[PDB]
Amino acid sequence: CPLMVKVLDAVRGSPAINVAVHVFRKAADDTWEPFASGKTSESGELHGLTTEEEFVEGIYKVEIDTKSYWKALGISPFHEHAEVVFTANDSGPRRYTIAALLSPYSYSTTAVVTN
Amino acid sequence: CPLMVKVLDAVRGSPAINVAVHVFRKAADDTWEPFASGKTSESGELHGLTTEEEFVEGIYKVEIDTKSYWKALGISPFHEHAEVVFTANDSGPRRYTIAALLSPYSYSTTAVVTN
Amino acid sequence: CPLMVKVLDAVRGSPAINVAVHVFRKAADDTWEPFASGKTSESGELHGLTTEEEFVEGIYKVEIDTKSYWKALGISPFHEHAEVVFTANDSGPRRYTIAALLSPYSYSTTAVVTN
Amino acid sequence: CPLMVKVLDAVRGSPAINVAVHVFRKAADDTWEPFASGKTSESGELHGLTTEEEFVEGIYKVEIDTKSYWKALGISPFHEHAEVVFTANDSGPRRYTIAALLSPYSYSTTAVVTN
Ligand SMILES: O=Cc1ccc(Oc2ccc(Cl)cc2Cl)c(O)c1
Ligand SMILES: O=Cc1ccc(Oc2ccc(Cl)cc2Cl)c(O)c1
Repeated sequence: CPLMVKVLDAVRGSPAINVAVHVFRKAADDTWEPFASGKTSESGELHGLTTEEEFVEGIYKVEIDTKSYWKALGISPFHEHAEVVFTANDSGPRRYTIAALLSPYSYSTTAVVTN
Repeated sequence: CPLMVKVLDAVRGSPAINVAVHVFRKAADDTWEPFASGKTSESGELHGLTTEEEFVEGIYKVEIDTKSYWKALGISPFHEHAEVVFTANDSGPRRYTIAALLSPYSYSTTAVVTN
Repeated sequence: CPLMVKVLDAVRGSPAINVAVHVFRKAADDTWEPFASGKTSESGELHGLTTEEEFVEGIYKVEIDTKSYWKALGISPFHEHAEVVFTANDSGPRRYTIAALLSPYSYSTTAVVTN
Repeated sequence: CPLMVKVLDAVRGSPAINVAVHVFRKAADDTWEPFASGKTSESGELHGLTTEEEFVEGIYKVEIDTKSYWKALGISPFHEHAEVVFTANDSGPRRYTIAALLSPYSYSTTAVVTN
């Protein structure tokens, strides 16, 4: 697991469960191509997006479908989604955890790069 | 205006109006003594807490009464309050803005320090 | 001034000065077209991006060029940029402030929306 | 483990390792009494602070010694510490994770209350 996503809900003080997550990789023509996707588990985590073999250096976009998440709780959101865009590069052995904390009108995202 | 406090609501995407804020200063005897207090305005800002004469070097604690804010809005939040503790004016007089962003189970705080 | 952008530096506790910001608007053909751009001032704020006449209903993306900011400061950050995507003016014209707080491996963004 | 603390570093994009954490419980005379303490592990987590038997309802303060953490990395911090004050109450089975994301001049803390 070189790439993991973890989402928390700042209103309910809980993991954000069942949030759809789509990952894209930037192609040579500068369009985003689908790479990996899933929905966060009961722990608010999404594992198994990719493998070391398929997660080569390049530019990736992780889109967290926050608007749908809030609407399924009856709560009015501001953003369409939360987007995390970064260059993945091999400087050594490396796991990337993209973390996100959601409020209806605010979010934070952090990268935890380990090993 | 060497010390200003600004509070925003991450649920509503609005300034957090009428938030009580108490500032304390650590005394000679290691005790937290009352320094200044007030309530945020409609802009979510609290001005005029102190003057450059009375805001001497020291360790200060800005307590933002987040629980009272949320309960006045029918939300039962996690935290009693947000506390922000820092040494001030240790390299001469500066201007300090203490910002806080509030959600029911979460907050962030940042300090913007100028001159 | 229906759209304003404010950026702060969480490492230095200061406004994030000279940050490039590009705003796009989703077109009829589902494409991101250029809407407006600018650079933050010494207060970390970007004013005059648009006018109430030209800021119509639509889906907007505010891209904050965080990587360029950090690299100009000798820091090699994680993110390419901060992207903030939202529907605007769907319930009539409002005033939008998009705030961002930046660290090398992290950012938060909140929207304050008035009238 | 009813009470866990997890700390991340937003500058280094990594867990915050070896951060001292002191927990207090409010006594009847309104003073804070030491309750539990430790230092975050290589994962930035601190487990085993307490037990279900000893973590009764009451008001607790979790102080994260952020200033020492930053100084041991050569980086100038603003806060003395990060403080999280909350009422622990039994509404059902409940684990509390106090999470914190640190920057030199900013921090966020969230409560994740599960089970
Ligand atoms: O973006 C801000 C942010 C994102 C996530 C957070 O909680 C975690 C995030 C990642 C990991 Cl590995 C562990 C924890 Cl507890 C957090 O406190 C702040
Ligand atoms: O995530 C975005 C964000 C934006 C602002 C914040 O507090 C402030 C910090 C500096 C200034 Cl000038 C104004 C404010 Cl409201 C903050 O804590 C987070």
